[PDB]
Amino acid sequence: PLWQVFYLLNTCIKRTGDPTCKKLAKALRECLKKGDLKACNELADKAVKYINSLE
Amino acid sequence: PLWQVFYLLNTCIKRTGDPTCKKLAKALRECLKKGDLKACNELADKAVKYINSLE
Repeated sequence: PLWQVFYLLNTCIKRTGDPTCKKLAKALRECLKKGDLKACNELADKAVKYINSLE
Repeated sequence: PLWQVFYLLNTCIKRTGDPTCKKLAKALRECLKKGDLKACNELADKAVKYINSLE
């Protein structure tokens, strides 16, 4: 679910300003803009693993 | 469902060049960047409403 992914990334950015959270969130906005849903799915998994590693 | 909202907007933009669809999609991307996901979700539902009215 991309809603959940954006929530976790925006929470990250807000609390810590993490550059990798910013980059991942920007990349998701682009894959949405360009309709590359394959890259959206990979970016989402990439984003989840990164948030898990911060905790 | 975020990716389906963009699918429908991107199809509307691509097929008809409709300017409201173009403005809805840009606004939702800017909303996701600001991170007010309640608001982005309301905007998403307005997008789906507009697309249905085109049919």
